[PDB]
Amino acid sequence: VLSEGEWQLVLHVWAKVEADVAGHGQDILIRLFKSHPETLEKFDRFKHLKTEAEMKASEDLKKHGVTVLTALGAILKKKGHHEAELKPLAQSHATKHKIPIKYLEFISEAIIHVLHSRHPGDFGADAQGAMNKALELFRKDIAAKYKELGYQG
Ligand code: HEM
Repeated sequence: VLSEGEWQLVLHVWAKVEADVAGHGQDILIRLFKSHPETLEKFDRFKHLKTEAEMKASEDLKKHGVTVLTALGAILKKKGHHEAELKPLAQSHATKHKIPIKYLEFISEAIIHVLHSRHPGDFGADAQGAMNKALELFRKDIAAKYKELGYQG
């Protein structure tokens, strides 16, 4: 678990993301899709995309990015008390979307990359560590629901 001081560093860095949710969301998805191409194949909605230029021009992609980051931001602000908001996402991703837990690890690495590139010399190592912990908490809990259903993969 995180300490109050660590949760503060997490929510403080999330304030930068909320200033431009659509922007940070577009950068995250593209970094994920370009770095791990297998993840894009999981989206029937976006699989027609082939180049970064095409991904950059898609308004629908940004629309879903905002949907995703909005849901994530709501979870982080619960400071660990996310049981209710994590259940439906675990059910939908494990059984309907067929998303491996490993992909959750990928998306977590994409967030740290975006924050550093977009905020040069403004994303501290202390904050990076706090964000790491919050994301690992989220993952551990997700995997617990996945295992229950019979997935966890
Ligand atoms: C921080 C990570 C994640 C969050 C908070 C998140 C959140 C969401 C939300 C809110 C939706 C909307 C309704 C639903 O639950 O089905 C959704 C849909 C979906 N998610 Fe995620 N997701 C995450 C990671 C992933 C990853 C890693 C993949 C794939 C590699 C993925 C694939 C999908 C797909 C395929 C859908 C439906 C897209 C569509 O056709 O509209 N998600 N996700």
